[PDB]
This record gives sequence, structure tokens and C-alpha cells, in this order.
Amino acid sequence: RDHRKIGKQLDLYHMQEEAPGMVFWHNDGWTIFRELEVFVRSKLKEYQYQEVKGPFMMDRVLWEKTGHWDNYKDAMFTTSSENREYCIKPMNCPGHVQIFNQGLKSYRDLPLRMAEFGSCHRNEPSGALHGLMRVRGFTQDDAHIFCTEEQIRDEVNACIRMVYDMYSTFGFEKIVVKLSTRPDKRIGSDEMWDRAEADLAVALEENNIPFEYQLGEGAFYGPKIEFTLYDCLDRAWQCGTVQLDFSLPSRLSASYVGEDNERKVPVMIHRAILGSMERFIGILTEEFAGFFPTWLAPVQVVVMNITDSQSEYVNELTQKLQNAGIRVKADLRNEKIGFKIREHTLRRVPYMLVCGDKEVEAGKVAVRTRRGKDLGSLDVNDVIEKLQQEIRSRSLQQLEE
Amino acid sequence: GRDHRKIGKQLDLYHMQEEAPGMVFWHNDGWTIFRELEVFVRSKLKEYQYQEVKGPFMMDRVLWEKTGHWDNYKDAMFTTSSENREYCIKPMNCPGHVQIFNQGLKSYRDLPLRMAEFGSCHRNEPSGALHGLMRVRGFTQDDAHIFCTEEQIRDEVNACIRMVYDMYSTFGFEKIVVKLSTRPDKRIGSDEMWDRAEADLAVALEENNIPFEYQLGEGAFYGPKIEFTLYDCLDRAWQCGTVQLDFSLPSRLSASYVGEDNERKVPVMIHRAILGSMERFIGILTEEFAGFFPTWLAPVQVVVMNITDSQSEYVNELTQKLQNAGIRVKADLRNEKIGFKIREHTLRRVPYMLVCGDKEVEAGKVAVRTRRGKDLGSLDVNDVIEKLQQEIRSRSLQQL
Ligand SMILES: [Zn+2]
Ligand SMILES: [Zn+2]
Repeated sequence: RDHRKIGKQLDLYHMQEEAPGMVFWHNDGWTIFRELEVFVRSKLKEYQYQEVKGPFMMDRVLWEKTGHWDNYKDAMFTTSSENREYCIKPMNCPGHVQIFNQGLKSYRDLPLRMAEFGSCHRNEPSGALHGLMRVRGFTQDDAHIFCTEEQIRDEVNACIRMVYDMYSTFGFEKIVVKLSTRPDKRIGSDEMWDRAEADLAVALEENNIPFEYQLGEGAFYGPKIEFTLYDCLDRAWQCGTVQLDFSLPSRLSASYVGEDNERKVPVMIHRAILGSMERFIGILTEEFAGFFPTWLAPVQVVVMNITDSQSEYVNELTQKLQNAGIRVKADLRNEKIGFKIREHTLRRVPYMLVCGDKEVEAGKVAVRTRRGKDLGSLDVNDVIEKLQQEIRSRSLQQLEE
Repeated sequence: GRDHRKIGKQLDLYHMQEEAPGMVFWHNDGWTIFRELEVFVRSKLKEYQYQEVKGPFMMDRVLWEKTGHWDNYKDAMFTTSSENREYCIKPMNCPGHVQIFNQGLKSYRDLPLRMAEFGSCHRNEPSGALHGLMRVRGFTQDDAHIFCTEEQIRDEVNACIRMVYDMYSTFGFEKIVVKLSTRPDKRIGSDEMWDRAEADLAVALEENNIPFEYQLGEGAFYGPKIEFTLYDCLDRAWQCGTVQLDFSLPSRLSASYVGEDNERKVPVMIHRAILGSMERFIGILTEEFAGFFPTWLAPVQVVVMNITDSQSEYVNELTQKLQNAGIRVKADLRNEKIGFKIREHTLRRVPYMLVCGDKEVEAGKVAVRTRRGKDLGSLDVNDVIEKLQQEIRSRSLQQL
């Protein structure tokens, strides 16, 4: 269950000292990453999110206006050009306000929900680095909701729904929740904080989610909910955040026209569910011990022959699976069937499709899993329909037989 | 009237600010086009047997000195510091791909190894030289590297050529001009090495009946290159494609593989990009089509609409059916009159707009019209989804 060990064995990624804390994603690892993105994108569509992309760097002068400069200055990478200093972004929030700022916005356009797989950089010390968990270059599944004060409650409700929806896809059911309240150094009135803390509380209570208050641990710009998941070893992983913000929009001149035809500043909600996606792949690697569910598996099916005699049956079967949209390889090497099954079991291939004479003659295929389960001979088109359904639904379970 | 800057504003594709010179903020609809272009490149990566990888945003200056590009790229690179060490923000993906190749023992059976990346790169060039999307600082090339033997060079260049013409034809670019750049004064390798490398490129083009002009002395110091230049509907030249041989970077970065005789051989590297900067290519396409993007590229492909409040439920069923077929669709159930709605999506270049009246609901049909302002009449629901699916999935330049 060591993601560094498993990552090296399965050839997912590597790290080296010429680029501390930044991942070289190999083909198979990048396949896992991309499928994770596809999954998040399907959630973004279902929950009515835009997807944008911002630039990697921005003038220090703009970062000075955010309210984050003094707190982040030591953690940012900077770079110079033509007497101007640029910060490499450690967060996507200011960039999203820049996009919001183009074109006149109305009350009609709110809530405006804006997501991004934004590659951010944080200059942490080198000794603090550790595989995929603590990295310098990271991609959060971050997003921002711009809304009215009256809309906050419904939008936190949706965020909450989206969090438990996404976590239960990977088999994470034990979730611990903390609501962090007003710090000592903060902005805004006491009744603004009363309302904001009440909206987060009521939203959790409306969904029958237990939580503990964390006194004085909120950010200066608003209160937050944090979600901590537990893996199959019962280890805690803080991942999710819903963070209200009454500072950044006004700080970066964000506005919209209300029903009463008056200029109003929108409330901002920061939300990430998985958190750092590099880290989350690390968490999944250890949760599953390298046995990634079929939909995430780099190679989903390996088709193999017993002898040279079945090679063209394997080729046709392999082409059928390519056409069905399945990540498939053909193992036509001059090796024993047991040697082929052992190698791909160790590579954690979900399904091995074995083709002997009896399978060829009947128009069938013998299905073996990486767990060692023999599901017997099955009709080829029936196996493909069942493989598709497993992938389509993102099931944790392999087929029954 | 085909300025990408104007169309990009009108269709809400992107913007740029002085706070981030030459670096694009992709809005929802612009980013949709970018990602579809990415989907298209990936289908070609699969067809032409490419791996896809992702490398780090920066690496140590000490490594960039060992590549041999330091003296040439010194002024063109963004640099940053951390813990008494200097890191260069990457202007290209070539070293990083070799670092991936250096992991795990490679043999002759692994070659040719083809490694692609949508690599986010940065170049520090004067702000006066920036022009919309055509010349930017933050760019994303459809870059790839092929690691192969000396004998395999001829076949991989052939594959690169095929991939270039295949991809340009998808967007309607048929006028292609080709240049072969030869040995400069300051260079690497023996004379017989350049005799092989130039001949490899020249013979590959000659065998394909591709006429080219020699561009004498204008190659890199580490090998010759082919350059591909396409022409838009206004007959403007855009250099996009490059196929560059490299007999230097592998050796200098300790790239090796176990040959057929069980001894360490250094592989040769083919650098290749087809679209080039994808921000720039999006720019070229925006102008080529004047915002009337082919349906597969269009940010919003279909908009379903009700004549009055009565049809509300029928629009939602039709929208869902379209969404199940894999079509980027938006229901428009506002209360602003029919012509008002049509006008708005017409001006945003939505390929198809589906009006739903009483005669259409009872008959089980839909009234289709185009962004051009052309009536296709009342047609069957399921036959329209079939027609759109073929148009989208085949990546047709033509509409119905
Ligand atoms: Zn944020
Ligand atoms: Zn290159």
C-alpha cells in the first residue's frame, strides 16, 4: 500500500531532484489522471459549472490587491520580465474574478459557477516533499460560485451534495466534518458572520450531516466547511473545502446589476472536493493497493492466446474492444498462458480474456480477473456490453460469475 | 471582417489583460473549443501509436545547461529561484521527455517509442512582439518526440508527414508549402552525419511527391528539419508544422538503450509538432471560419427553443435526447419572444436552432434553422439526432 512503490512498479510516474515536488506523469499514470478529469467534468455538467483556463502567471501588482500578498509572498515563485515582477499562481481565485470581470454581469447570471483544473505552484521547502502527497506543482479540482447573499444556502447545499456524491464513487463513506468560525483578525460585521456561519450550519443540518465547530479557525475573509475522508486502513485525509469569501470580490472590483438596477458586490464561494489531484491519485493508489477500478485502470483488458493457433481470433477480439472504447492490449507473445496471466495480474489489469480452441470454436472468450476469479466462457458481445456498463457506471465491483 | 480578437470578444471565447501580457484567459466557450481540438489530436495520437505524458512546469538551470540550449535560449526563458537554486520555466518539452525515457531499462524492442504532450510552455519575448493569439508568451504546443534507431528514421519521418497532411485536411487546409533547412556554420556532428540526416528528410519528401525548397544554413545546430506552412482562405502563410532530427540532445542527457547485440546504443530523436501553438491555431481557425466553427468545434452545437410557455416540457425532452447523443445543447426557456432568441444564438454562431411549435409537438418533429438564416423545415426528431451525430463524429466541414 505504498503509492511510491506501486507508482514505480506500475510505471505511473517518477520524481527527480532536478524538479523537486513536480510530477513526471508516465503514459499509464497520465491515463489515470485524465480519466479522473473526465469524471470531475461529468460532475461539473450535472451541477451546472462552467470550465475555464487561466494563465500561469500574473503581475505582482494584481496579487498585491487580492488581500493575500503578505500571507503568500514567501510561498510564491516569482519571475521577472521588462522591469515587471510576475507571480506563478498558487491559487486560481483571482484569475476567475478576472474572467467574471469581462462583460457586464446581471442578477440573471447568478449563481455563476466557474471550475478549473488550474495548475498551481507553491514554493515549499524541499525537505517537506513526499511523493504525490506533498508537491510543489499541483492541480486542484477548484471552482468558484459567484452568488447573492440569499443564494448562499442553496449553493452550499449543492456543494455538500457534490462532495458526498464524488467521495462515494471511490468507496469513501466515513466522512468527518468541521465548521470553522470567525477568527480574531477578520473583515466584515458581526451580523455578516452570524449569517454566514448560520448558512453553513443550516446547510449541514438540512442534510443530516454531523459536524463540530472549530472556534477561531476560519479565514480572515469568511467561515469554511472542511471534509475529511477515511480510507480502508481508517487513516484520515482532509480533502474537501467549502469556503465563503466576503473579501476578494470587492478587492478585485467584482460587481453585478441587481433587480433594483443598483450595483452590488457578489459573494464568492471557494470549493474543492478532491483537493490536490496528484495527492488524491496517491490516496486512491493506497486505498486500492494498485487495483484501480476498471474505469480508472490504465489497461482495462488484456486479450491473450494459449498457442499461436488463436492469434487471429485474439486480433479480431482486440479490435472489437477498441471499437467499444475500451483500453485493450493483445498479448501474443510466445509464453505460457500462466506466465501471461501472472504478469498482467501483477500489472493489475482488471480483466484477462483467454482464447483457447473451445473459446474460438464456440465464438466465446474465457474471462479471468486480477483477483484470480475464473468467470468461465462467455459470449463475446455479452462481455463487451458488461464491460461497458461497468466502465459507464464507474463501479467499484468487477463482474459476477 | 474576420478578426479573431473581435470574434473572441463577440462569442465570449477568451480575453487578455495587461496584468498578464501574452497569456490567455480561456472563457467557457473558448476552452470548449480548445479541449475539442485536444480530443481531436488524441484520436490521432491513438491512430499513429503515441503515448501521452505530462512533465513538470520547471526544472533546474543545471539541467538546462547540460542540454546545450542555454546559450541560445538564455534571454528567451523565464527563471525563478528557490533555496539557492535557479529553475527555468520550460520553453519546450524536449528535455523532460528524455527524463521519462531515462526511467526504466529500454531495449531495441521498445523502439520506436513515441511520446506526445500538450506541453504548457513559456517564452520571455518583448511585449511589442505580442499580437493577440498569433504571438503569445504562454503557449501549448501539440509536441511529440519519437525515440528510434538510425535505420528507423526514414519510416518515422514518413509517418510524421502523413500525420501532418491528415490533420491539416480536417480543417480544410489543402495549400501546403514545404521547406527543408540544412546544416548551418555553427553545428554538431561529422559531414557524413548531415549527409544521412538531410538525405533522410529529402528522400522522405521525394518519395511522397512533395515538392520543397532548400532553406540553406537555416537549420538547428543539432540536425536538419522540415517545416510545413499552410494557407488560409485569404491566402496568408502560417508556418505550423515542424519535423526536426536531433543527434545531440540524447547523448548530452545520457539517453541510451540496450541494442540487439547487448551493448549501449544512443538513440536518435525526432522532434515533431503539427498544429504548433494551439492558441495560435485556434486563432487561425477563428479567422478561417469567421466564427462559423464546424459543428464538431462549435462551443454550443444546438439550441432548443419553445414558441410559447406551452411547449416547455417538449423542449426539455428534446434537449435531454440531444444531450444523451453527446451533443453540446442548451434549452432556451426565457420569456423574450421567439425572434429575439433566434437573433441572439444566430449572432453567437450556434450551428442549429430548434424551434418547437404545436404542429411540431403533435407530429413528433422539430423546426430547424441554421446560423446562416436558412430554413431546413420541419423534420423528424430521431433523424435530426442521427444527422448531427454523423456530422459531429466524422468532423465534417459542411453543415446539413
Ligand atoms: Zn479559491
Ligand atoms: Zn522538441
